Amino acid sequence: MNKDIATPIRTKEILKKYGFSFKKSLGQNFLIDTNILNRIVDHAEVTEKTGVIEIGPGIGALTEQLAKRAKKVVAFEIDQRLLPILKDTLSPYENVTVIHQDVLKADVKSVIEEQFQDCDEIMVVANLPYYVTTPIIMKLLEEHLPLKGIVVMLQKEVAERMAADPSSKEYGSLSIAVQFYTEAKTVMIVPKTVFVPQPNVDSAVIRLILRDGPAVDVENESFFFQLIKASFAQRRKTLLNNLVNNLPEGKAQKSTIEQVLEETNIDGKRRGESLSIEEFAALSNGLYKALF
Ligand SMILES: C[S@@+](CC[C@H](N)C(=O)[O-])C[C@H]1O[C@@H](n2cnc3c(N)ncnc32)[C@H](O)[C@@H]1O
Repeated sequence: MNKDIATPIRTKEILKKYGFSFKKSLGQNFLIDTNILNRIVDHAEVTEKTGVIEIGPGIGALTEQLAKRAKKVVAFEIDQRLLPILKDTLSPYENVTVIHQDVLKADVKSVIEEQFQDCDEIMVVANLPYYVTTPIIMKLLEEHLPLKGIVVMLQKEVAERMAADPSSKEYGSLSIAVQFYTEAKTVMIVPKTVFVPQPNVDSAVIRLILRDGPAVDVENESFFFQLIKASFAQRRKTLLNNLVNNLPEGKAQKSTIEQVLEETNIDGKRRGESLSIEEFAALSNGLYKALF
């Protein structure tokens, strides 16, 4: 409780024992609020059922809280300087494995196979480094990993885009990408005062529950995502305009794109940002057949 890593004094004591200096280049902002940490663990429903992938353990503030509930925790940490610290701070916990490696170069599926054979369910729970929040989430989702869900702390503005409702000004290609694979919900907003050092931007905790199969039925995922990106490329322009200018087929096959919009009952004159994920799926299947 009060003796845990994540108290302001305890955190400082550790950092001082090792003379640790933060690297803003690695998004190092450590949690020093045990109620926040416990809250995150609650939102991830971590029990003895659960094997947990943690990204960016730091000096172990969240790791410790996860370790008390989970069957097993594996934590990827990029900073070699933290490794001896974690060995010390997490010495009371025998269910923790730290792997020294940038999560973006890891083969997470192999790690899951090797480490979590005895777990009923796998969660990702993490206070993410803000400089690569979106790459990390995209990697985890793109690779169809056998996860129940992902609960992470990240920039507020990023959570808001991930979880965006279609009426939200934050609705975008990122909303669609996340919501294709998951049900997304921003569950907490956290002040800057619960970290050391305090971050420059606001923070939030988002909860992503992996869907049993994709949200919509599309012929071709690759094509679907490129279409999404082309459609949102300029906020104020028509969907047609965006497609002509952003699909490489756009300026070669414009008439075919106009025919498909007509055939799928989607007014080109609407903005791309008006389209729901279902309309995007319909448009994508129609275009994929025509385009190819
Ligand atoms: C925001 S801090 C959070 C630390 C700790 N989880 C906490 O809440 O106190 C981010 C952590 O991610 C680590 N990190 C940064 N980039 C990384 C990457 N690509 N892969 C794995 N860890 C990374 C940092 O070294 C740092 O420990």
